Amino acid sequence: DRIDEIERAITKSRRYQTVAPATVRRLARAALVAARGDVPDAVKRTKRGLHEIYGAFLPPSPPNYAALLRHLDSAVDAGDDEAVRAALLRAMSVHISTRERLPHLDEFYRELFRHLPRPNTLRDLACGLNPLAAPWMGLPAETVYIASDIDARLVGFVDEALTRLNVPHRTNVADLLEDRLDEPADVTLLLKTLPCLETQQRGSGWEVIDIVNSPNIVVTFPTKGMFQNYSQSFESQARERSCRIQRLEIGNELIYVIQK
Ligand SMILES: Nc1ncnc2c1ncn2[C@@H]1O[C@H](CSCC[C@H](N)C(=O)O)[C@@H](O)[C@H]1O
Repeated sequence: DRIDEIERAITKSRRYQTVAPATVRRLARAALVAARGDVPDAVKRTKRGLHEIYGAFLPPSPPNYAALLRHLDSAVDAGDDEAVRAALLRAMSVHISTRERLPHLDEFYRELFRHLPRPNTLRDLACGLNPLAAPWMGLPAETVYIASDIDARLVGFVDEALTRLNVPHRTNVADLLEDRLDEPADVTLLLKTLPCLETQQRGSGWEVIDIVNSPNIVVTFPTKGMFQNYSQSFESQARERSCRIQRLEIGNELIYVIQK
C-alpha cells in the first residue's frame, strides 16, 4: 500500500503526473527502503530522483505542446518546409538536453549516417524531443521510426509530430531499466542517456548496449573534464569487450558508433 501511496503523491500535479507508472514504482520501491519506511521521506526521495533523471530536462509544469503542435500544423498546412523546420527547432528546444544539439543538427546527422547503413527501422531510446529532428536525418522514405521515453505526454507529443511529418513510426513509454529491448531494429540511438542510467543503476549502461537487439548502436555523451571522464570510462569498457567503435565529436557531444 505504501508504494501506491507514494505513487498517488507522485501523480505530482505539474512535473510528474504522466511519468511512466513503471518508473514511478521502481523509484518509489528504492526510496521506501532507503527512507526506512517513511512515506513522506520516500516521496521526497522519489521526487528528487525523478528530477535527476527527468524533471531537470523539462519545465516546472508540462510544456505547452498544444501551441507547439499548432505551429507545426500551420507550417505543414502552408506547405512551407522552412516554417516546418523552424517549428520543429522551437519545439525541440523545450527539452533542455535536446536543445543542446540544435546548433549542430545538420552536421550531427549528416556525419552520423555516413557511418551507418541505410536503416529499415530506427529506434530512439530515452528519445527526449530528438525524433522531431529527422527531416535532418535523410532517412529512407520507408524507414520506421521507433521512439520511446519515460513520459507519456512527451512521447504522445513525439507521436503527433511524427504523424504531421508523415514519418512511419511507433511510439511507447518504456523504462530502459525494465522494458524489453528484443524487438529488431537496424539502428538504435542512445543519445546522452548512459550517464543518467548509470546514476539510476550502476552498470545498466553497458547492460543495455549488450541486450539491445540492434547491430548498430549510437551512444553519445554530453561534453558541456567531462569529455575526459566519459571517453576514458566508455573506451576502457569497450576495449574490455573488444567492441568495434568509431569515435566522433560534434558540437558539445562525444559520439560512439558501435557495430555488432
Ligand atoms: N530509465 C529510463 N528509461 C528511458 N528513458 C529515460 C530513463 N531515465 C531517464 N530517461 C530519459 O533520458 C533522457 C535524457 S536527456 C537526452 C534526451 C535525448 N536522448 C537527446 O539526445 O536529446 C530524458 O528524456 C529522460 O526522460
